[PDB]
Amino acid sequence: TPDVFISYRRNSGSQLASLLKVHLQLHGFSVFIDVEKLEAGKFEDKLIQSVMGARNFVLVLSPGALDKCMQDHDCKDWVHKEIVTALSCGKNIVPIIDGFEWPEPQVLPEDMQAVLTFNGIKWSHEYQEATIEKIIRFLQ
Amino acid sequence: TPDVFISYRRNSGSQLASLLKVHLQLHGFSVFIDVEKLEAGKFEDKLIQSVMGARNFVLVLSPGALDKCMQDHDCKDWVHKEIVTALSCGKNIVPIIDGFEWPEPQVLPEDMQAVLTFNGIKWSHEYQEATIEKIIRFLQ
Repeated sequence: TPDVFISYRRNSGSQLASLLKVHLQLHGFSVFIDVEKLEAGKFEDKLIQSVMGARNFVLVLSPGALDKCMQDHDCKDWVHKEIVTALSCGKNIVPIIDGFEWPEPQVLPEDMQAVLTFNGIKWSHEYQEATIEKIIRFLQ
Repeated sequence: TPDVFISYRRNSGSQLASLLKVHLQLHGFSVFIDVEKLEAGKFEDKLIQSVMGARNFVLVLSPGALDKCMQDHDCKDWVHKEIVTALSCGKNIVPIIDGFEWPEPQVLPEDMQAVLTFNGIKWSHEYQEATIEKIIRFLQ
């Protein structure tokens, strides 16, 4: 059972999410990222189960990463779904900010507005080792 | 003296460049990337010497990565200068393609058109371990 789930937006956060996975694994964490560990079966169920299994929920906030959550009242966007699961389960949520513009909470669906109240970590290209160190400090 | 120099465009390939650095270091290669190894002094001298010192020249071709070299006739662009140094020294050049559109040689400065004759490796987000294994096979 992975200790860390990485939630990310494919068109903008795939490289940072993979970088996070490598570093966190190096430091002994079991990491779930879809390209490595999502296997056979119905992916909606499997992805929600993988969020529930992981104590830590790492959210890659690349530019525009929550755009597709906006107006997603039916909760059909996969990132929206992962965030709501992490919130409902009381996970240790750790946003990673990489060029992200913080939206006002009221443009997001009410069931995920609480994600903006968690302390985030700013990915520093120039100080990557220290960024990783900070993430590890935040993980449980 | 590091075995691998990583040349990349900061605005678009920083994440992939750092992902490549970590993976290659984990496989025992000594890697030069500016944010970790460029130290004090006049940076234009140091970066040229660093290209000269590394047997392998890993070129991160993220989207539009050569745009700033086009019509850079006085060769003031840093990626342009790094490529020219790699070609001039006959380094083992290994282009990494990630959403890159191959330009026609006419649009590039004459002293770097030869970079388009080297066999490149396509970055696959879904098959990253295989991509890394292929890069390692290309390295000397």
